[PDB]
Amino acid sequence: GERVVINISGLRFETQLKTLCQFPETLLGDPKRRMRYFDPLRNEYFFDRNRPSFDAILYYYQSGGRIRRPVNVPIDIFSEEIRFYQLGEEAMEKFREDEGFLREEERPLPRRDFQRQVWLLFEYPESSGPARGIAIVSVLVILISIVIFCLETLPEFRFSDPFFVVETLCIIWFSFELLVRFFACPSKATFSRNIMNLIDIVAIIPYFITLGTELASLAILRVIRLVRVFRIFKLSRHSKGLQILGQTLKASMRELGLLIFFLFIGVILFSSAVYFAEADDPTSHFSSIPDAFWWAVVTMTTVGYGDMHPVTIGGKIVGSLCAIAGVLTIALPVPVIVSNFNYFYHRET
Amino acid sequence: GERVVINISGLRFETQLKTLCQFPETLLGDPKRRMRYFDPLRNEYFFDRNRPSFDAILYYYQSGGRIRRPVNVPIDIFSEEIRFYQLGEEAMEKFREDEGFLREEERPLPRRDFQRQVWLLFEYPESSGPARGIAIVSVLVILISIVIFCLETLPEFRFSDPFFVVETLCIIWFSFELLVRFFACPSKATFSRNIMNLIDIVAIIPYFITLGTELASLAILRVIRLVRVFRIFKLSRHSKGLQILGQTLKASMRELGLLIFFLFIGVILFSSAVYFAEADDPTSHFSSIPDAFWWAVVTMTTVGYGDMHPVTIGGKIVGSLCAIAGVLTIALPVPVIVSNFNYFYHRET
Amino acid sequence: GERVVINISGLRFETQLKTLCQFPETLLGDPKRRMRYFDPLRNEYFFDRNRPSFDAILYYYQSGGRIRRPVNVPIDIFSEEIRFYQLGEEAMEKFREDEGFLREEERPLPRRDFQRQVWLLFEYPESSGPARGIAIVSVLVILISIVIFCLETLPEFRFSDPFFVVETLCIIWFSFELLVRFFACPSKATFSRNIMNLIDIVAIIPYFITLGTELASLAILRVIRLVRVFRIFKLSRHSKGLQILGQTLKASMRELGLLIFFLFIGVILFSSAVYFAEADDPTSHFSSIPDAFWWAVVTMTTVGYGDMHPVTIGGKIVGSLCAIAGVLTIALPVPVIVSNFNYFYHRET
Amino acid sequence: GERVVINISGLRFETQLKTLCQFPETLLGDPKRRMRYFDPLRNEYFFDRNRPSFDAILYYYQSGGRIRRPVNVPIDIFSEEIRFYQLGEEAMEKFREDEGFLREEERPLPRRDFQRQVWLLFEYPESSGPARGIAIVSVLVILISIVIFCLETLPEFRFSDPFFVVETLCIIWFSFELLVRFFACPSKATFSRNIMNLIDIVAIIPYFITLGTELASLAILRVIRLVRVFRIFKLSRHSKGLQILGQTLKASMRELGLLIFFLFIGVILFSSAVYFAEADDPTSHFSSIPDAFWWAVVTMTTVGYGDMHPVTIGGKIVGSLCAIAGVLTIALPVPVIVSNFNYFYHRET
Ligand SMILES: [K+]
Ligand SMILES: [K+]
Ligand SMILES: [K+]
Ligand SMILES: [K+]
Repeated sequence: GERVVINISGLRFETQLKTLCQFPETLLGDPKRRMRYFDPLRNEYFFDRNRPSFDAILYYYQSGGRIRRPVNVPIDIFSEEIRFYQLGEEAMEKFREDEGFLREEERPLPRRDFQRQVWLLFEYPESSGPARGIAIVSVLVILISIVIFCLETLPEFRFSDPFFVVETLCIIWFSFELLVRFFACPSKATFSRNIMNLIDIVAIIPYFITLGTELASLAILRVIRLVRVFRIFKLSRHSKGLQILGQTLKASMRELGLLIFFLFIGVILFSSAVYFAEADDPTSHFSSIPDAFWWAVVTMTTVGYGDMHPVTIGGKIVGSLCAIAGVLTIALPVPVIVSNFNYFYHRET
Repeated sequence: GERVVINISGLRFETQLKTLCQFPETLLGDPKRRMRYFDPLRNEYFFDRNRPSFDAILYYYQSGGRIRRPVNVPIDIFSEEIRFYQLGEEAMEKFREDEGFLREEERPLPRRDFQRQVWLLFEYPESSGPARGIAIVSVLVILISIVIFCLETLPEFRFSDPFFVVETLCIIWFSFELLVRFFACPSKATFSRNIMNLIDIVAIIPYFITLGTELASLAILRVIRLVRVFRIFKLSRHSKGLQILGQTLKASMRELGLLIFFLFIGVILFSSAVYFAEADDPTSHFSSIPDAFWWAVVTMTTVGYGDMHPVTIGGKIVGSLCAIAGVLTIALPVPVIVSNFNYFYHRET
Repeated sequence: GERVVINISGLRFETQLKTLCQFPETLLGDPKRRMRYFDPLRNEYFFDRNRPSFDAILYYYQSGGRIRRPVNVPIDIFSEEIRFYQLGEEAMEKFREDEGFLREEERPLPRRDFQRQVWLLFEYPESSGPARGIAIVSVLVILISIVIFCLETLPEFRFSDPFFVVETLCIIWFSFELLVRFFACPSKATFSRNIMNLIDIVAIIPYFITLGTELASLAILRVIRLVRVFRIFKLSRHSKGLQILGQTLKASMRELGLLIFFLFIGVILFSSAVYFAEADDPTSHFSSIPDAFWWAVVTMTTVGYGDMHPVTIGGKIVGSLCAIAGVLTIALPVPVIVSNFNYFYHRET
Repeated sequence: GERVVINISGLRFETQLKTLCQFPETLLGDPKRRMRYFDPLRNEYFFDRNRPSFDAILYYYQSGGRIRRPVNVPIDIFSEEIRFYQLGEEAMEKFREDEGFLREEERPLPRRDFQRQVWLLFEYPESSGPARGIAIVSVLVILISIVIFCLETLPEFRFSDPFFVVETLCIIWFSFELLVRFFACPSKATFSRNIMNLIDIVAIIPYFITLGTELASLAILRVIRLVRVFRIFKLSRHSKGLQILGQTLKASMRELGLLIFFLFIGVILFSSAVYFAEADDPTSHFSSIPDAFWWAVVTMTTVGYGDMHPVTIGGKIVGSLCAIAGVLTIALPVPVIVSNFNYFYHRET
């Protein structure tokens, strides 16, 4: 009913009393808090603050709580000017969600102290000196493990085996680390759904199941042997770029389906267009359409080994079209992935 | 003649009566609708609304209907503030056309009910459960058809033929689907000009004409056989990225002419510059200028099979220039295509 | 001395009389032109125009002539609002130079009429029907000429020669066209400095000098023969993308020097780093540092023919570094070239 | 206590006296300087200046010194309007640091004159004609030196050696130049920490140590011989793009660690996934996991020599995945490097 004139260094704003009456916990809400700024001479609440930012605040008061930072007032000034009018931590968290970078999560510390000290030791390498010692010994053990996996397959080589002893030491360290992390955890229920620990479990299961099978088929001699390579992803816990890549390959999971689907269409199109072109030629490298898949996938991605290439004046035309088509399809859903990685990289820094 | 002062929370706007008299169906147009906001004390129409957005509204009233959203007021607030002053659905559709994303099309439903129910069943997979069942069976039939086209050409293989029986089943399903879509259509005239149905017709004509020719030349044994591959594009009806790609390759049809023309110039330039360089050498792979086309098109697009490469200290210079020139020409009209795909992808989402 | 209050729909602007007295040919300059807008009631020049645009106009009046379009008011409104206050064609051309797209050039027409009619016939294909006929016959003659240059070098082939007769016809057409363009020109002095005509001269000189030499050395049998290929650039007069490419490769002539210099450094670095690595090996493909240039330039540009590749566990490391280095150097000065092409392409459209 | 109304051409700003009293050396600070603008009629300090820029100035006066250029007022106007109110060189340097391009460094000239003249002669080629003569002779000597390093290793060739005499002349010139730069320097302490002189020292040490060893092992016959190539980086002193590249490869040193780490993960993943796939095949090119590193690094970077490629229907699948994975990883940290180069290139121009 009563009009409140708010003189932001000359810029007058007029509002109804009810519009401020929405929030009785803000600076303009309580009559007593704002009464010091009242000037009897012109009956206007004199402020000397930033001008282009009070408009957003007033719209907040006039919209029930919505806050939109105008692009004119930079982030710092608008932060200072949302603090001054003391809209509250709720409004500030709302503005944080609107602008992005929602760093409102807090890592929960174990209930007791001893277990919490274990946690701060094994996790958060920067917490303590011994913590960073542990977190560097557990990256040297991983590098030793990778070297012993890659070096065990040499032709000169392939339980007195030194490589077996090194692998057993690596698994013992992995087990000890995982046991400390699971037992001394704040909650097993939250621990269970965590990729960085499912990886640590998957990188140790093959060794245990191998010992069980040997102590007591072709699947457990090739698939398990390959699964043993997942210890390369345990190098994500002690690294930062890898977590960014994992979050990128999780956010942009549809623009990888597009890349694979576009490749699958361009292979079935150009391989079938180059086989039917070489059909009469007796010198052709392509015996059938499913044979030219290996040519289309190394032409569209512009690798081009040269082991299989077209050999008629009609397969050369299709292989001129295939390179341009591969450039167009594999570079139409990659920039989306690169923009999502750029966002997931510059948010943290 | 009379000046109307409009106090947008202190920000006064003064306008002539004639300027509001243009539109007698808006909030400020009818005197009775706006009379509730009139304040006798200062003779100004008091509003408590968003300030930076009323300027665009006033310019609308002062320009005969033109609307331009100022970049200061975000889309949501400006939408709320074009609703409040009730400019009309016409102005709102105009603002939608100005900002982009013209989602004003409505799918026409068949006149009757039974035919409309058929339509909602075969089209719009999300409409009904059986609708999504049909729309997934018709993607499995397509995948079976592609597998039978790609697998019929194996050397071990090439009407008791199992592959013929599978292909006949696929064509019968395609025919049944197309017949349901054409008969139970809202309008055959609008149905005719639709790419996604011309594709469905082109992917079934070769089978019918083959049966006709066999039941009763070299063209119908190679060109038709190749045309049978167009069933890979029937996988666009049951997919979303493919429609985006088709619209991209339709919007940016000049920046593909540029890519093909730039390739055609760089081939005729560098192949003719590498043949004349290898002319005296007896070991050269290039016998003539039209022979070095197959080297220039696999060098400029940076595939490089190695089957044909230069062999003098003067063809090696031209093959050092060719790679850099191919990078420069094929990556000068591709970013336009990628920006048009980015627009056609982020409009829908 | 006297303050002029200018009420832009409530937004008052106050200025000195001297500030408007700078320009006695504008709307606010002449007292008689602006006197109709004077309102005796409040003594303020009432306007109902766009508000956010009059600030730029007032700054123009207060800065001696400088004009800067504020990013708030779109181009169309600001154009309308620079027309209304009738700042002049001079100010409008200044604003055109500030915003870009300086389309103020006008093609000069020949002094007389007959010669001007010839010009409108041979140039400006869209001017007349016969003009477009000529401009399409002169693109078919060019394509015939390219085909006869590329097809004369076939092994089966290489003055009763049909190819000679076709080439003579092409040169006769080129000569006739060039003669019409030079004679019936507005100015030979301006005609001389024009690339698109220097190209037309260079594509015809080799034929004349060949006839002179044959009618009456090794240089005139290879270099001139290669120079004959410049008729591919005569296809720029009858094309639009090619002119954009030529202007791109003229504007960004320093970011090609960077590409060539970066390649020249990475070749001299990695070829010298891979030769010294393979020195003891007897199976190496690299005999000397200037021999590994042909490997470094097909690795850094990621073509990779495979004709020359490293063969020790120390040349394989350098060839792992070479691919990543080539990606980093040849893709550090290419995006500048692509942005200059994007500007030179979207300016015209 | 007293309110100062500042009429920026109608736009009134009201401020406390204390807010201007912060800075007693600015235009509004001293009462005498601002008294000429005081108007007794309305008691407001009349200015006719740019309107959208005075808000930033007022916020400067109200924030203790902080300055943020609003994006509405272009750089030129805001520069003019920070000069007018004479905020000071300190504020102007602060605004320069805020906007970027901190060109506040000044090259220190030697204390005396003769030594300063030497400096202006050897450095700053544009200072003097003889200076540019020296700075071009020292780029021809470098090019001669590179040619003699690259040409000494030819098979036909490998102290009467002409190549030795040319190399000795080059080193003598390098020594003379370095001696002049170090002796006639403003400060040896600042001279020591400078990359462009450490390079000049490293490109001359190998020759001196070679003469010492020969005048009076395998390391000094290969590693030193390779180190002799660092004279290619002495071509950075007499070039501008190279300094930009060096600053790019210094600023973005983490997004190269990402490229190398992503390559190291994708090699250990796909090489181990293609070796285990080819294990039973007797025709495989991969004998062990550390052997397939040379395939993964020439597939992921899409070079693809063809010397080693997969040969089973299970290694071909992994080599279809490897090309797409290499495109995704090596093009996820390259655009950061390219944006840092774009910044370091367009700052100087
Ligand atoms: K390649
Ligand atoms: K290749
Ligand atoms: K190759
Ligand atoms: K490539």
